[PDB]
Amino acid sequence: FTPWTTEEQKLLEQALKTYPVNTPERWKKIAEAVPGRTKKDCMKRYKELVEMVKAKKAAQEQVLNASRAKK
Repeated sequence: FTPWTTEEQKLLEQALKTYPVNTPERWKKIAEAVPGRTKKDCMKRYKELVEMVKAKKAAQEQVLNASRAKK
């Protein structure tokens, strides 16, 4: 078993946007899109992605707030 490799990860990246969370059969279709990786890994990974991009954008917005108005 390897880490999140460039191919298995990109198959996830596209499958997340091809099949939304609104689809109850999302990860079943992502099983066909992403072989050799389990759906629990695909869920955990996807969940990390959202938390990280939230933290970045929020921090960038605090830097924006600081440069927009002085304290």
